Amino acid sequence: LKKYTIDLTERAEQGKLDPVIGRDEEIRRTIQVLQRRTKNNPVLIGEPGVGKTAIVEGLAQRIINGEVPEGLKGRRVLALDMGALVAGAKYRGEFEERLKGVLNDLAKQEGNVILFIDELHTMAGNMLKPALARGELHCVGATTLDEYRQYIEKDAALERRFQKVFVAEPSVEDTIAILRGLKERYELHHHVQITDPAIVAAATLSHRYIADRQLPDKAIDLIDEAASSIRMQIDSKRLLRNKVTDAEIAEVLARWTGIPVSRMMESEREKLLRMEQELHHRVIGQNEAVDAVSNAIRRSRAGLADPNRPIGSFLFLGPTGVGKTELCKALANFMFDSDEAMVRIDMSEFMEKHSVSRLVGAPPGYVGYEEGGYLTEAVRRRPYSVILLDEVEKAHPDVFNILLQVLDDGRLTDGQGRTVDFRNTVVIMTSNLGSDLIQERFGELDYAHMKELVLGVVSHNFRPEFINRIDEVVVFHPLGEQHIASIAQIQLKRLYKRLEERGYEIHISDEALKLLSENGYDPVYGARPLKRAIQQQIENPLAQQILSGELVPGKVIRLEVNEDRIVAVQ
Amino acid sequence: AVSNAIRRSRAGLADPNRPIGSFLFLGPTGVGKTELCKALANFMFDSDEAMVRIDMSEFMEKHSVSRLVGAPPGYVGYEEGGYLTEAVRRRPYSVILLDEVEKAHPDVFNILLQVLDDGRLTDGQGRTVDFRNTVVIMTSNLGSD
Ligand SMILES: Nc1ncnc2c1ncn2[C@@H]1O[C@H](COP(=O)(O)OP(=O)(O)OP(O)(O)=S)[C@@H](O)[C@H]1O
Ligand SMILES: Nc1ncnc2c1ncn2[C@@H]1O[C@H](COP(=O)(O)OP(=O)(O)OP(O)(O)=S)[C@@H](O)[C@H]1O
Ligand SMILES: Nc1ncnc2c1ncn2[C@@H]1O[C@H](COP(=O)(O)OP(=O)(O)OP(O)(O)=S)[C@@H](O)[C@H]1O
Repeated sequence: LKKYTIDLTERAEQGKLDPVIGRDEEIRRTIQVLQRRTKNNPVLIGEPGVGKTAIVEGLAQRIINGEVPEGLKGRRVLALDMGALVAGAKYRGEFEERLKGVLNDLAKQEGNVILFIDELHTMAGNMLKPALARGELHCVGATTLDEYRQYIEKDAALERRFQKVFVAEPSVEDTIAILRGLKERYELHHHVQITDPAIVAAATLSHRYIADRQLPDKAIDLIDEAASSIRMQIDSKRLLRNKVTDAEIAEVLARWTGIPVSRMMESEREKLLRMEQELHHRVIGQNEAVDAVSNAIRRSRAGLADPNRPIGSFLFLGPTGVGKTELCKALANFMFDSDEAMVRIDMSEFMEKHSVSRLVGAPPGYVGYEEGGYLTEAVRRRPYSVILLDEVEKAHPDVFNILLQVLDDGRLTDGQGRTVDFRNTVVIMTSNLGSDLIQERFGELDYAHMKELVLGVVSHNFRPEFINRIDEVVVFHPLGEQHIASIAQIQLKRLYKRLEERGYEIHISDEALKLLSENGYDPVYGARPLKRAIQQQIENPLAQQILSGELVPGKVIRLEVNEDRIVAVQ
Repeated sequence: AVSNAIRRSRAGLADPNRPIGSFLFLGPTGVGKTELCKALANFMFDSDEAMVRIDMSEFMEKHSVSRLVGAPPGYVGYEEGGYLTEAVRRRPYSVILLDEVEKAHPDVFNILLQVLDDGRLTDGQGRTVDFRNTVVIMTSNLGSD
């Protein structure tokens, strides 16, 4: 009744509404739907964040400013609150006398009140249905595109009374103009200086890095949060910024989606040129693999990466034991500081056609639909990741197609329908396909010979549609004598750290490191023979003296050599 | 010949019982099949991503059909519609890219006959959807050799 004078036009009269910009064809349709004699009820429908509550706040800022037609001049936009009409309506028929007491004194103005039911689908609200049809209330609803479907589309006699005046998500060029007219609201709440580089590069950066939101709600937020970060650094304890710049926008996105465009200029760019030194600390050999990996991480940090495809999509073809999933563990240890920070997926677990429903999730109406699948879910959670599709050698095209879109255009949709973007991820696919051809025919193949053998899967798979998408087919060579002599003192260095925590300190001999480098050398089995020679020649002799109290903690366990048999003595 | 079906019918002067264009884009790899669906969607709607791109990701299954048309009534994903059906109810004039359509199950085409001739695909909820104004492109890789 008169507990409801909720005047959205006096909020616009007192300057308490944000200025709306450039939706002059959805307001012009909102106006002209509101000016017809039967069911003048527009419904600003559209995705969340798009700008459809802030069209009625641009009606209210045009009605109060006289940019409307002169039959709509001097109206009143009134935001009807569903919550305030149902609150306290405990007794029977209190809500109906409350709503009729609204409908009565909407009629007393004789059509000079434009009602605004924001979040229209909340209309307890059973009885407006005849008055909405005659044009007795001018009722701008503004519900989303999925909440109109599951409430108002269910009442098929109620969605007749409403004209959807669909509010499309604006472009980047329409969001920069939206943002150039809104920054004086955020330059004045935060007392900062949002510069025009921080607006062109906040509707650009959020329009590409953000996919879970709309368009006008992402760029506007970034600037809202970069300004509240600058005001934080203005206050808390020239050199300081009074000014939101385009680098401050990227810092707000770097810690919100993974990696910025601009935080690099100090010591991260030093350790990106030191990447092949940092990756060779754990993957010795395979310069052609470490260079092809580190170039793709440099191509993205320089902003040079194709923004539609992933950062890098590699196929790691080689023999066994040569470091194909050691590179992907040394890559994720480089950029995420943990080996188990890949989205690693052993491809050998899905040998069936039904096993492709665990990477994308079950379709609507099945078990495990509501849980997604752990490729698209683990990438929707953390969008900048490394995806290890380890041991990628299956005989099913249905499970391979999934990667037809991950690697080209960088998208892959849930069973739930949510499209997950892979354009910021590094997809690595380490199979074993040139194995008996890299070993024998090594030299001047230049990935043109083992790539025929990954091409020639086409009796089953590896369709040329798929190899055309992967960015680097990578040559992994077998390990030589000098390589496994240096994977020795990696796995040896990895063993003393397993013993300092026990409290035992080991010195290695210069021949004991030469025994494992000649006993654990096998050309066909890579570096796992050395990984087994250590756990057979120097760890089983250690454990019969670590258990048996023969080796006290603290004294230096000298790994001397007996008659070609490594002995642990203190 | 994709700017001839949108040229026959801008206001609509094609057959008004079948879509604006139904195209199979057959070819080798890397030739521009999916790029024509992003240069046409950029021409009509001023954005490459302004088409209904259904990759045939998980379309081989024995029921992925309910992914792009919707679950049956009373099932778990029922109230969220289907991917193809809701995107054309929401905007009837779109481009629909069906990427690598041969990599889908034959049960996918058995509901995709209804959009190609009748121009109208009923869904799992049970409402009929006008595809008579959309452009349905099916890129595929058959005949590549
Ligand atoms: N054309 C515009 N001009 C100025 N600000 C805009 C414009 N469109 C959107 N905004 C701003 O975008 C933000 C969110 O938009 P809203 O319209 O309030 O929410 P919405 O789009 O209605 O989505 P909801 O959550 O379903 S109400 C607000 O800060 C608005 O001021
Ligand atoms: N080039 C290398 N540099 C350092 N360690 C290596 C190298 N190659 C193998 N290793 C070691 O051997 C193991 C790695 O084997 P993986 O590389 O995971 O198997 P793969 O080489 O990828 O081939 P597979 O059997 O087809 S998975 C780990 O213990 C690594 O420490
Ligand atoms: N005719 C063309 N004109 C311009 N760019 C092209 C053309 N053909 C291919 N390209 C480029 O090649 C890339 C991949 O080609 P796409 O057309 O996307 O894939 P496709 O040609 O449809 O074939 P697939 O793998 O079977 S889906 C595109 O991103 C373009 O950059």
